[PDB]
Amino acid sequence: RKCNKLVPLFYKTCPAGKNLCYKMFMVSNLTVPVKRGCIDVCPKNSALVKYVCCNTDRCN
Repeated sequence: RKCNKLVPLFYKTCPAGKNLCYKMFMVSNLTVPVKRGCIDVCPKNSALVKYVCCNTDRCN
C-alpha cells in the first residue's frame, strides 16, 4: 500500500519493508501542513512535531 498524501498538495508511495505512514508537522510553528513519511510503529506524539500516523489508504 502507499500514502496518497504528505502535504496539502503532495503524495507518495512506500516499499514493502515499511509499515504505515505519518504526516510530520509542527506545533503552531508554521501553520499545520509540513511533510510526511513512512513508519514502522506509531506509539505517541511529541510537543515539537505533529506525528499524524495512520495505516489507511493514505498510509498503509
